[PDB]
Order: sequence, then structure tokens, then C-alpha cells
Amino acid sequence: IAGMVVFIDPGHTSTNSGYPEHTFTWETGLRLRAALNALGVRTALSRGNDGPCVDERANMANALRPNAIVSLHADGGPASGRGFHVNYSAPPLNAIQAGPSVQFARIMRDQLQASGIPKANYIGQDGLYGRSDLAGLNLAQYPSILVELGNMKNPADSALMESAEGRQKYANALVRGVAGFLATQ
Ligand SMILES: [Zn+2]
Repeated sequence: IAGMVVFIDPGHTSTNSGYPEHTFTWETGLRLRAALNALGVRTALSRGNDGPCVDERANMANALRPNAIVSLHADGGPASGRGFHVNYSAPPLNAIQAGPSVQFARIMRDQLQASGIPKANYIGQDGLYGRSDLAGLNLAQYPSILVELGNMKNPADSALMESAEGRQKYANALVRGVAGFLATQ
């Protein structure tokens, strides 16, 4: 999988303590980036600091023609909801969204779950959510999923997110998912 290309998009809500989504996603994205570089995988970021709106991120991603595009987010849901969901475009607007992107979503869900990140109990089904409303996924022409790693309003998710150890956990799970999909390609 060395020499493959992966585009990482740190999204942009907040935790009750006021730890912002954009910083969580930025930091976790950096850890994922380091892990991938360690695997010989070529990476890029949607932004260079802690930005672009959804179109330039689509054009950047498409322009780089990556093997995989992974967007990182955290939800602001009702407090009792916790866990991750992996969003993918459905119904597909092209053949990549119809196949490779779905496989990527399934492999990512499996690996996040195997790494100790609980699947969302309040949204999607079994940690997956096929949807038609997200511009970022719809416009993608290369394999692309959007991961909501958890709910910032949930005490447990927020506890993981506001902790460096938790963020590294999330990164380890993400890297297992990405590497897992890349190997099938
Ligand atoms: Zn977001």
C-alpha cells in the first residue's frame, strides 16, 4: 500500500467544556496523517491550520485523484447518543460511489468497531449511514466516506475527544480502516 494516495479532510459544534469540533478533527487528522506516512502512504490535508468551503475541498480531492478520501467530523446530538457512524453517498451518482466507497464504508465501520470505538446507538444502522444529502460525498469521484467519530455532547465521547489518548485511539482505528480499504484496492 506504500505510494497510494489518501486525502484527509478535518471538518470545518463543541463539547460541553467548549473543546471545538474543528480542533478535534484537526488533531485527530494529524495523528492519522502521521500513521499513514509511517506506512508509506502519501497523504494530504484539506487545510493547513486550525478554511476551504465544500467546493474547493471537492476540487482538491478530485484533483489529487486519491485512492481514498476520509472526512473527519464529530456530531452535536442529544447527549444520550454516542458512538460513530460512517456516512457514504447513497444512491450513488457514479460507479465509484456505488462500489469502492461502500466497501470503504463497511471496512471502516468494522475496523472502528474492532478498535474499541462504539457504533452510534442513535443514528444510522450498525455504524453505517447511506445518505443523499451531503454535498461533499455526492461530488466525490474517488472513494470517499465521512466519519462522525462520536457525539461531542455525550460525556463519554467528549471524554475521549478532549483527551490526547482518546484522540490517538481514534487515529489508530481510522488508520486500520484506511489501510484495510487500501489493501483491497
Ligand atoms: Zn462537522
